[PDB]
Amino acid sequence: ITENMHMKLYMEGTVNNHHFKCTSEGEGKPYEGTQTMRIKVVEGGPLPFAFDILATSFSKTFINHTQGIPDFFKQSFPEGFTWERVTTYEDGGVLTATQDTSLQDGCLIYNVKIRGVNFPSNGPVMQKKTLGWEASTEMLYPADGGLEGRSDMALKLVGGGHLICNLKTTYRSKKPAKNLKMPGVYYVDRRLERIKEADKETYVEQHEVAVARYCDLP
Repeated sequence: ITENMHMKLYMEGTVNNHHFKCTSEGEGKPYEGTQTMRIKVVEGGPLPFAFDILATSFSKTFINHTQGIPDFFKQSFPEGFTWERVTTYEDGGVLTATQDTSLQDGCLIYNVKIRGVNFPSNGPVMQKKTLGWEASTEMLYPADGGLEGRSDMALKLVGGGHLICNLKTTYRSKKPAKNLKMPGVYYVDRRLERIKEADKETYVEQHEVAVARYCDLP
């Protein structure tokens, strides 16, 4: 795991009985928590749903773990790790995602599968009325020799409001427990910004900055 790393991603899934597929490539600085991802919809494009709901399904290795906080993600290599997530929108939609992360010849390989159901046909997501995410904080705590994450996020809406969702994630290392220095309870602050898009969201460029921390309060 080096100062500059590349990544290839592979996504496929169904949102409201709408099948799609994506690929992407990107590079970032794993230790400064920055990363960039250039994505294509290679099937099912253009998508009938806001592309913003797939944003979080595109990289746990690019999180700055300062304060010598034990990095569960960088330690998991070369075996890699997996994550699972159920995202729950306050308006009904539910998006489950299962992901595999492997290192292949100095290159991170992501394999993502998505399944979203019960998204309201008149809501901002299916009407494509969304404008990107606000920054967010995730809280990670050890559980079952792995990590769990909890997060709330706010999706800016067209016309002013926010649509809120809640994230439940599970991170599992493929590396044996004994090799892993497990972290305490900690928090990730991050900001995910859409930097570019074209062709009705069949091309998107994403950037993310992500910094870890304990609580600095007394």
